[PDB]
This record gives sequence, structure tokens and C-alpha cells, in this order.
Amino acid sequence: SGFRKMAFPSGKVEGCMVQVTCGTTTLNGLWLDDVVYCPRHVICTSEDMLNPNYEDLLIRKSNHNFLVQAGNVQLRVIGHSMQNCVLKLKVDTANPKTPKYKFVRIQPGQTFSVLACYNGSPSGVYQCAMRPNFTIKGSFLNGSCGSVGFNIDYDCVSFCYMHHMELPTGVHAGTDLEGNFYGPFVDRQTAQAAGTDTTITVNVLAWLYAAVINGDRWFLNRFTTTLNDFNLVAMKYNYEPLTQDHVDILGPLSAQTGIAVLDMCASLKELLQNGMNGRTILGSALLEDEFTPFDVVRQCSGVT
Amino acid sequence: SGFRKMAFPSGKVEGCMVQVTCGTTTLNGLWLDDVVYCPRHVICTSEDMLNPNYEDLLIRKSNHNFLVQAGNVQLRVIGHSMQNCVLKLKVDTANPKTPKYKFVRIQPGQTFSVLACYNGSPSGVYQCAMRPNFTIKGSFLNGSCGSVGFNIDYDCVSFCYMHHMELPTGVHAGTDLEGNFYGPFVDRQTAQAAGTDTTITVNVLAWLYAAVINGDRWFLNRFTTTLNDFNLVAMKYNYEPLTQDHVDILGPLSAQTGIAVLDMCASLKELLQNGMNGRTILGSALLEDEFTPFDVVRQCSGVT
Ligand SMILES: CN(C)c1ccc(N(Cc2cccc(Cl)c2)C(=O)Cn2nnc3ccccc32)cc1
Ligand SMILES: CN(C)c1ccc(N(Cc2cccc(Cl)c2)C(=O)Cn2nnc3ccccc32)cc1
Repeated sequence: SGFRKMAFPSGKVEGCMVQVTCGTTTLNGLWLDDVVYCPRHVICTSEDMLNPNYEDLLIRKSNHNFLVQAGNVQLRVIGHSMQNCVLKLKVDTANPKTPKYKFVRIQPGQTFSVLACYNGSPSGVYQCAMRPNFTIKGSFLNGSCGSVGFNIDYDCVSFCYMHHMELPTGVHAGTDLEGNFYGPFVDRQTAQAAGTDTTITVNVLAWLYAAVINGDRWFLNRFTTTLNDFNLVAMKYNYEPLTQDHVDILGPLSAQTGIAVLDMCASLKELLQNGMNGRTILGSALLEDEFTPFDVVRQCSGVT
Repeated sequence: SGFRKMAFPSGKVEGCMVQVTCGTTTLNGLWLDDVVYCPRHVICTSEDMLNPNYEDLLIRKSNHNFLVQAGNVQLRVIGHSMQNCVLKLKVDTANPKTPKYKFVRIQPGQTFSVLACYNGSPSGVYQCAMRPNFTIKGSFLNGSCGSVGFNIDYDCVSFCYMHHMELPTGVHAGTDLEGNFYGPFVDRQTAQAAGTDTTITVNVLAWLYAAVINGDRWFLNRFTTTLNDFNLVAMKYNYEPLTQDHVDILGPLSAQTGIAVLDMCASLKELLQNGMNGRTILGSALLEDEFTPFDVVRQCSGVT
């Protein structure tokens, strides 16, 4: 028992982290096979970021201007192309540490692990989620750009995120591994409003199921609710609407605990209307939404 | 910016994880050089755990009874010995993935990353701390025994913990890599009272410094305090006493923010006496104590 904000083992991803330098800008790159993926803003100076024409700035760059260093050894750039907001640097050597991989674009509410890197070197690993407003509440400093977000299914690493920027509000924005930004964000230094940060309702419910599985049962009440009634309360508290798909997704946790999904909803409704009253759930004083139902089942069953 | 419960990259430790089977018991082992370290209770059945005589149970075991599997390949056991509550299985092959390593016994208040494993396979990685009562609030299931807690300083992995058991209260107990249990715990299935779980005061202060560095400043007040006055309040709230050593340890964070340690103490004193009032600090509704001053400086500076 015990419930932790658990990240995937980062080893498979550490072996892909490289350093990319273009001009005076140094950031991180992901080396899978003979291609190095990195944020296209590697070609910019901090002054270029105000109003960049990436296609124009790119014409002034050749293969020999992109310095790729894997560990302490230089890689040879034999090609370069821009795909949306990422650069694909073709190197002459396939990464001998390349895991089985997929590039997946995740939806808001989905969680993933981030391996924060500086100069191609992994600094740390933490678990976070794509917010309903397409930002991530990460921990990134200058030089972390090109750090990736990922999931693992046994041996296959599914890359879902690459870090690009910190919005003025301290939140983070990035792309999927095809260069497409999550949400309406652009790689331009202009104030971009993040949007309403709603709570991922299905994930809070999953986390209430994890709490019951792990012994924390104080919040369990004698009430039930309907999806329509619950959603009225959820709207009021800036919680995402709960759908019948979310109810089905919570089926396996509902079976394991014997608590019907709408009974757990009524419990959640009371926690929103009454508060925690100085109490905790899984050592937390707030309702946690960065654990999906798949994450709870995974952590509670011991998937490796 | 952004502050996350960040774990060390787990790659160096994943390459040391092996599966140890003795009789019908299967748990994890740490393979460094030609030695596999594992909990001595690998020789027990769940019935033996009630009243085990490890030295007696051990006489009935030979090298060929300890099945060590690294990935999908078996390792040859050429020796075995018991050191306190750990078994050292001498194998005929040195781990080719052995990192630079140290075995260190940590003090309460210190944090480390745990790589939760099942059958020698890493399942996840999370950051936790040795509590003042020598337990860890981990996330372990049956079969996780032998999972290790560690720190990294560039390339040297300092192993500090090996998981042994879950106390009836859902908390965890284990040893250092020399087989010595943290605290008064014994590898025997008898109810063991964990002891008072106090808050690591120096770590809460470090985390308040991280919040100021990351923009959360609402809790900053116009007051100061003395160590003696602060400790009166800290005692009342089951917080560890703050020493002059802790004040010195918070020096670099006090310099970086311009907030004197006793001014931050007065801020902490008010948070304890008044509560958060429905507000958050670094996205948390409670005072976080599982980040040391070294962890804050590390995460805020970008150590790789
Ligand atoms: C390449 N170049 C010199 C450069 C320089 C600065 C940036 N920016 C500013 C910026 C640009 C574009 C858009 C928006 Cl909203 C902000 C970042 O936000 C980069 N960044 N990412 N995570 C960070 C955490 C802390 C500090 C900086 C961080 C990008 C590129
Ligand atoms: C080898 N053998 C068959 C065996 C079987 C059971 C255990 N015990 C019981 C136990 C023994 C000793 C002391 C105390 Cl307080 C409890 C554990 O606590 C083992 N364990 N570790 N983390 C866990 C999380 C969930 C479930 C079990 C977990 C140890 C050894």
C-alpha cells in the first residue's frame, strides 16, 4: 500500500538525451535512430524570440552550424529540416540506445513523466499532466528546452511532449514530437493567455478510488448522485464535466472497491461543497487530479 | 520556474536491478560488481515471518537455492553470507552496468529517490524522505522488497535504503545497504509502533524559500522571531526543533531571496497558527517537508 506521484523509470529516455547548440543557443535534443529532434527555436537568439520568421532564420543555417553532442562525443549532422515547431537533425549514426518508440499526441487529462535535462544531461524526473488548458505545470529552467514527456508500456516508449517555453504565468508550453504545440501556444515571445485551469474530474475520482484501496475512507458518505446533478456542482467548482465515457473508464476501480462511480461522485460533491475540514486524503490537503484511472490501476497492480 | 517533487534519473539504478528467488519467495536484488544484495527475508515463507531464526533458516540454504535472474539470463551464485538483515549473494559475473557507488546511511529528514521494482523489473520512481520516526511513506506492494532508495552526485550513486516491510499502519521500513534497519524496526511480523511522525522543519523552510524563488509570496509577513520562540510554536505543532545548524544550512537560500531565516520562521509560525485559509503554496494546501535545502538549491540551479 501507499500512493505516490510515481514517474516511469527514465533509463530508456536518458539514453536518447543529447545536447544541441546552434549559434549561441544551447538546448536539449532527443536522439532516436539517426534523427535528433529539438525545438526549432534553437536557431534563435533571445532577441529573435520577440518576432521570429523561422523559415528565414533557418535559410542562414547549414548542417555544420547544428552542434550535436551525445555524452562527450560529437555527432555528424548530414541533414536538417523543420517540421512544424521542431527541427529534425539527421545524424550519420543511429543511437545504439534507441528504445522501441512511438510519437503520440496526448489529450488533456493524460499524464506523463518528464525527464528534465540541461546540456543533454538528465537532471531529474517527475510526473505531470497535460492540463485542460494545454499547459503543463512543470519544473523547467533556462536550458531545459528539448526535455521530453513520455509514457512506457513494458518496452515501448511513447513520446508525447517536448518542452518549448514558460508563459509569463510560470506555466509551460510545448509540442508533441511532430512539432505541433499543445493548445493555442506559439513559439513567439508574446504574452499568451493560458486559459481556465480546470480540475480533471475523472482523475480526481480515480485518486479517490486509490485512497479507498489504500485505506483512506473518511470521505466516503451515504449519498449517491446522477451525472447531471454531479456536473452542476462540478461546473460551479471549475471541474471538467464527467461523461459516460469517464464512468466506463472508472469501471475497473468501481469493481475493485465495490463503490459505484456515482456514489464516489456524491462523495466528491460533498468534498467540493464542504472542504477537507483540516483533514487529508493520501497525505494531501487538496483533491489530486494528476493520476489517471490507468495510473491508479498500474500503481496498485504493480505493472513493470 | 516551477517546483516539482523530482526524483533522480533512475537509469543507473535500473541497470543494477535483478530478481532473487529463494524457495517460493521472489523479491528484488541490487547487483553491484559481483555481489547481489537483497533482504534476508528472501529465505522465509510468510509463516516463517512470524518468528524467524534467520541463522537457522539460512543453514538449510545453499548457493544453488538462490536463483538470481538479471533480465532474462540466470546468474551463477558462488557464495552467500548474511550481513545484518541483508544477504550478499556472490555471483561469478560482475555487473557490466555497475555505476560509481557508495553505501551511505542517511539521517532522518534526508530525502532520496526510490525505484519501485517487481521481479527485478523497475515499475516506477518517486521521491520520498526518511521520516523523523525512521519510516518512509512509500508506495510498495507485495514483491517490491529489495527495491532501493538512492541519491546521485553527478555519476556516483549513493545507495541509502533497501525496502523490507510494510508496518500495519501502511508505512514502510527498511535497511541501509549494510543490512541495518532505520530505526527500531526488525524483520519480524509483529506489530511495531512507528513513533511520532514529526514535520521536518528545516525542509518546510527550504520549501518556503523555493516558493519565494518561484513567485509564491502571499505567506510572507512583516514579522521576525527568535529560534527559541519559533521552537515553542514548532513543538506545539509536532515540528522538529530548528537548530543553529539548520539556520546555517538555510544560509544560501536566505542569501538568494534576501529573506533572513528567522523572518521565514516567523512566516512559518503564522502559517501554523492561522492555516492556509483555502490558499496554496507551490500548488499544495499543506506545508511540504520532503525537500531538503540541498534539493531546493539543486532543482532551482539545474544540477545534472
Ligand atoms: C532560444 N532562445 C534564446 C530562447 C530564449 C527564451 C525562451 N523563452 C521565452 C519565451 C519564448 C517564446 C514564447 C514564450 Cl511564451 C516565452 C522560454 O520560455 C524558454 N524557457 N523554457 N522554459 C523556461 C524556464 C525558465 C526560463 C526560460 C525558459 C525561448 C527561447
Ligand atoms: C518473505 N515473505 C514471504 C514475506 C512476506 C510478507 C512480508 N511483509 C509482512 C511483514 C513482515 C515482517 C515485518 C512486518 Cl512489520 C511485516 C511485508 O510487509 C512485505 N511487504 N513489503 N512491502 C509491502 C507492501 C505490501 C504488502 C507486503 C509488503 C515480509 C516477508
